[PDB]
Amino acid sequence: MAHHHHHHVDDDDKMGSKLWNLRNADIRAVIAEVSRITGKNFVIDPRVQGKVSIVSSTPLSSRELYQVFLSVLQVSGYAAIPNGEIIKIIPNIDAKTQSPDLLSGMKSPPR
Repeated sequence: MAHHHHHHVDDDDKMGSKLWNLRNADIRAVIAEVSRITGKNFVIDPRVQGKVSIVSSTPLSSRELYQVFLSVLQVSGYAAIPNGEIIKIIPNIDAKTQSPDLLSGMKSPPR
């Protein structure tokens, strides 16, 4: 009615989607934080330990969020590698792919 100001950054204003401005917390807290909304399965390598804070533009949807999680890892020194239905987050600074010893096939000797 009167005193038309409204000059405060107090209003977060959830525009039908979740705003993401997190503060440096444990990486696995955030990997659970993202899976909480995304509904996705994650596999965290024991070497994945550090601080992560997802800060992004206006409210993010489930997929939108997950896309920023992929970026926050790259800043953190980690990466998410989808292993089928489960996504594995590992330290890309140490391991990006790491071809396993089970890459020799089946090896079927003729005799």
